[PDB]
Amino acid sequence: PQITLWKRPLVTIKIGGQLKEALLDTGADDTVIEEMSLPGRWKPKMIGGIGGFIKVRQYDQIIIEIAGHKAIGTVLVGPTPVNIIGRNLLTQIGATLNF
Amino acid sequence: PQITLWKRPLVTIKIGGQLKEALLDTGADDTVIEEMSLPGRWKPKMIGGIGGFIKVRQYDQIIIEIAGHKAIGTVLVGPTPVNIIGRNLLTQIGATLNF
Ligand SMILES: CC(C)c1nc(CN(C)C(=O)N[C@H](C(=O)N[C@@H](Cc2ccccc2)C[C@H](O)[C@H](Cc2ccccc2)NC(=O)OCc2cncs2)C(C)C)cs1
Ligand code: NA
Ligand code: NA
Repeated sequence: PQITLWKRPLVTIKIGGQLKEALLDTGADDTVIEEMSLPGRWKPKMIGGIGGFIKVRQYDQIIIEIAGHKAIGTVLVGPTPVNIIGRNLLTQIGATLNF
Repeated sequence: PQITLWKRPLVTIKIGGQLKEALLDTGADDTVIEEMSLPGRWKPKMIGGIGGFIKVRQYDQIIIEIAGHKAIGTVLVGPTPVNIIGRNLLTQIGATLNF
């Protein structure tokens, strides 16, 4: 598919047995998901955005479907106002930026 | 070009006649450049993301070249951690996401 950028590039994702909306974000190294009760072990992490750092929980080998494309990798869970799909997962679904 | 996402999608920009490196960022509504001297009039604004808000200088109708492509639009200047080209200018250069 092709997604234009006139509006936020939001797609449906499936994670943890739940459907959510998330932003395909070429400017994010990592994938940040809103607070959700994922099972199993995690590692504390802090990640930085434009206004400073927040605390998140790092979960590895998490299965996530992005716009119908299966992916598996690390997901950072914490208090974000928007779910962000970063390059660690965008590469797995073969996403490019084109102009 | 077609840009893949195994590395950050950094390109060279020209702004105010000066070369800089910036990130092509589909998860950003706006374009935010590090503190610099820039010709044009500006007004104070705040912009937010992960971590909260920062104070910036809003410059409208600024000429910028992004990887060799021309855009003319709003540039926010302030203490961003990285130079970000957001959707307001990615649309101008005809960028899309594809997978
Ligand atoms: C839900 C609602 C609040 C929203 N508002 C928006 C519109 N807004 C404010 C933004 O687009 N704001 C932008 C932004 O930070 N976007 C973000 C998504 C977001 C949006 C709103 C609230 C929280 C996160 C998404 C952006 O790709 C930023 C860009 C960035 C890159 C490196 C360093 C600093 C920043 N990426 C990150 O947040 O993580 C970046 C990581 C840091 N180092 C490597 S990757 C820019 C202005 C920079 C979208 S959703
Ligand atoms: Na959708
Ligand atoms: Na860095």
